[PDB]
Amino acid sequence: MSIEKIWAREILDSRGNPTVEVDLYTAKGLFRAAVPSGASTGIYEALELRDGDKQRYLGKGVLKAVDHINSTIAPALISSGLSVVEQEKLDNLMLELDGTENKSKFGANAILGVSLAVCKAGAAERELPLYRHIAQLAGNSDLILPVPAFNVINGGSHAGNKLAMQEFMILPVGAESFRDAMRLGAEVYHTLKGVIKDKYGKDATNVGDEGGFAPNILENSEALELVKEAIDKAGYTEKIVIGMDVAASEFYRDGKYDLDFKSPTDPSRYITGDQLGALYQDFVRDYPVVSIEDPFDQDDWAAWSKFTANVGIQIVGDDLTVTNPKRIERAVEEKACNCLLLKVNQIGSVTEAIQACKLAQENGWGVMVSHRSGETEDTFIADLVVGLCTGQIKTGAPCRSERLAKYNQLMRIEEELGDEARFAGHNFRNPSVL
Amino acid sequence: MSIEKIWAREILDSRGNPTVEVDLYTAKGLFRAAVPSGASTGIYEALELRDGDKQRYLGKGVLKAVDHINSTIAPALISSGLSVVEQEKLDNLMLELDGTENKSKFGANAILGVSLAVCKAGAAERELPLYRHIAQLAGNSDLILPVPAFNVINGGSHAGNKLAMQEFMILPVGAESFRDAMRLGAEVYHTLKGVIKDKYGKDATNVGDEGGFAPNILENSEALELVKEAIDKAGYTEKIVIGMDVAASEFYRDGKYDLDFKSPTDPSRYITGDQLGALYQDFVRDYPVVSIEDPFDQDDWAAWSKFTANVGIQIVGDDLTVTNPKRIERAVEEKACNCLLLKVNQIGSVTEAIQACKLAQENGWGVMVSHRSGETEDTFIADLVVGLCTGQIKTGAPCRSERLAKYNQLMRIEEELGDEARFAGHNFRNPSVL
Ligand SMILES: [Cl-]
Ligand SMILES: [Cl-]
Ligand SMILES: [Mg+2]
Ligand SMILES: [Mg+2]
Repeated sequence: MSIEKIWAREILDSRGNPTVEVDLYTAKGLFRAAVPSGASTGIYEALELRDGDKQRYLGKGVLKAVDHINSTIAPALISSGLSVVEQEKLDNLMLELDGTENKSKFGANAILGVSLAVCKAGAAERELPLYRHIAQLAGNSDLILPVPAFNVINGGSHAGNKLAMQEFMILPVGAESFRDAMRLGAEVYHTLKGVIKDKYGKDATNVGDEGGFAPNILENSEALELVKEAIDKAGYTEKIVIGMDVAASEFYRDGKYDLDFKSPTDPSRYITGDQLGALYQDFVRDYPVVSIEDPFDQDDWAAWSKFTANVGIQIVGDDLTVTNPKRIERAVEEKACNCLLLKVNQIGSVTEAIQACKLAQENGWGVMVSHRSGETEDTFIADLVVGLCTGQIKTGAPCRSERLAKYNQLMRIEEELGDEARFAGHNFRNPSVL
Repeated sequence: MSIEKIWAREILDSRGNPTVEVDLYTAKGLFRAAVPSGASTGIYEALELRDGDKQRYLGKGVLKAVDHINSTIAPALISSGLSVVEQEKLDNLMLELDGTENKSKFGANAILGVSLAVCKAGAAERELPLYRHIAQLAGNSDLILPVPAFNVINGGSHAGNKLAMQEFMILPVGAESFRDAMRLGAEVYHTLKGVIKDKYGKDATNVGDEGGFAPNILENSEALELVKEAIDKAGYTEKIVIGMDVAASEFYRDGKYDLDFKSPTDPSRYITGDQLGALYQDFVRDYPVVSIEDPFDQDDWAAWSKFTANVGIQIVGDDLTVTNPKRIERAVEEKACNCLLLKVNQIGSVTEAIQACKLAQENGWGVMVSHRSGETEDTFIADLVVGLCTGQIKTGAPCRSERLAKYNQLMRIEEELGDEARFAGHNFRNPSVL
């Protein structure tokens, strides 16, 4: 039925920075959701609203976004009399009320927070589990549990090591179930900790923002060997496969790519995108690498299209698609990649995230639901990846509970589905065949 | 009313290790609670039950504890027809079915999981928030919000550095509210990150299990100077004081203490308890140290009593008391300390945890509700510290959401209390005066 009350507030995300949380009240009770960390800048992605008061949290407060929800958005959604099940009606109503392209008036963080609470409220109004309600919102009926991608080795701008490539992930594609995929990822993560401890010292086992280790490693080959070693030490050689998030936009320097970018700028090491693909092909031929994210710059479309047709593995767009539908339309016709990274807070609403996913799915693309580096204890994307039938989610290492809360919820979803549960397994790119 | 169903399962904690989760159903719905990591061996404390299957999670599985809940504990509590408000009855009934003193048959994790879920369900049966139901179980009426103690610098066993003492904490005693205390902690925490990255390098900024930093330093005095420097640069010298957990059992050897342990062994550097107390005295005099946990070994009673009687600061028992009433009785008699650390899973029952807290407060002790090194997304202890009117809690750095979940939940309790909300402030040791 109607929305009776909406109250928002400030909370701290997994890094100690402010973010938006929204309580939405209907007749059925309280429905709470929180928003992961995004960017208040950028041409394409929707922008979170930050206060900018440097005395307070060094300008990262979200008091203005919280106020936009409580004072302006709440009375508008209450007056509409719309049922909480009408997800697209409510999301479009807040889109026009904001009236901007990138949601810059209220902030993508303010709009998403209400949109997520609406969906949870509409799921209980439907007497459905959240993942089921999302599936009906997306026109799906056969549900699937995704293959998790655990960030276990970090580099690039994320860590103090000279390692240029951002994320080295593990995919338990050979697991019996999702709960079994957790045991595989967790045991390999614990094995990797001992490998790093013995090889690099006891001080090298502390973790980054999403729970992965950051040993002072120069070259990515040793990162892949390190992961490869831990998989084999744990005894899961053919059950677990490696995925990569290069984030090559971070070290695109002077037209070339600098995988020694923590150094004083020096022309001596930078190589061309063509030569970068040769290292990738050597990565793919030497290592079980099935997925590479941001292999080139967000505007170096020539190398992107040239790499996708040349290769057969999954190439996922993060910085070049920014969950932006019109940018995705370009990458389709340009065949720059074959997989979409779905950061719901980069687009700002549940409706637009569903349509962005279905847009990629109708074009034979894969989709990978993604966390943010700044997360909360919210577990919405766990139900999201099940209802969207995406088949693949990355939401951190099996360490730090802003990551495990999603993984734990996916295990609860599998247990609830029971015999109707399907694990994507080796079909994480196209789970619609199971 | 009667319990309809109790279903237990295995989830991953913040380190990636399995732990117990319990779903309890009544006519008012589902009530969920997860257990933090405890200990499986120990002479005094309640013991968690581990599977021991070295092939599965390296023996860390809790399938046996889960089976004890689903097969044995659940049928008996439902058969009793006891109302879920009867916390003491249901906890007692589980204590006798287990039949052992340290909860070693069913496991302290199995018994606590049910006990927590019973408490959340009892609060809804009373149509009260959880913290207010805990207050009525403890015989309290006027609630208090605690001063947070944020772990910020780490040494001891769980750190790769040379630093002997375990934790260095910050306490925003001068804050205006709990929410302001979260702002002060986060701003100092982020400030110290900058001071560490500038002095020790960008690779020294990663975090341990509790969310704090662990730079490679040997002198405990340097750690205190680091924290003091971060407090001053944030501009909060007036408002933030320092607490310590030395965890002296870790470097207690034959009859001395080795502050250069986790190093090549040399008994010549060993220092006596008097020498260690003199080092503490210089800390209190040179730094705003207001609290010291485990200053001496778990059985060095003479050092405890002598140091407590010759000092004015708070002296916290952790390994000394292990949340055990008989150990607390001896600690009160010999005046070994003046503050109890309350780890709920170290005692294994809500009813007994309330007893252990009311025993300490009756003797003029302070109480500090505590997290564990392995936490979950559960937030029970946030409502617990408020309901027990304890005035102080340590549940991590303002980093990693297994820590922020309690801190955010305390912020929610503060705004729900409205004008009735009181911040312990400078009376965190004796909040009853407010
Ligand atoms: Cl990110
Ligand atoms: Cl602990
Ligand atoms: Mg990325
Ligand atoms: Mg301790």
